Amino acid sequence: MDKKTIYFISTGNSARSQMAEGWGKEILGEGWNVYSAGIETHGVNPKAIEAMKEVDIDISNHTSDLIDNDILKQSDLVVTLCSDADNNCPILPPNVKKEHWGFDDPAGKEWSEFQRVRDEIKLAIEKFKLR
Ligand SMILES: [K+]
Repeated sequence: MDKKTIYFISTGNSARSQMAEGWGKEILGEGWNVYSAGIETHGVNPKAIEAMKEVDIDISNHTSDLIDNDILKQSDLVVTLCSDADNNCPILPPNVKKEHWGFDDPAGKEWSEFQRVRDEIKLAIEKFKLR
């Protein structure tokens, strides 16, 4: 069986979706291709990079990207991480499944908020893998 595709979408492909891609690559790497995008691109949040560094994952090489139609069409699962993404997610192909795993926006907050969200995302992806 060929690897499946999971697409994490958020508001600015800066924190939540970047950490989800980071965790996804490691946790789901054997059976999935992992991508992330945002309704807008704010670049990779510095605190999100620091947060992943604490768990020995480098996401400073990630890119902040807008939603790509080609990736959507080939996605097995699209996961929206916030209301903005969920409400503004472009129309998906009829056969593509979509789920909303909401996480708080750590933007403008202390280091600790990124640590908290980082780990809530980790748990969600770990559970997903064991479905
Ligand atoms: K990306």
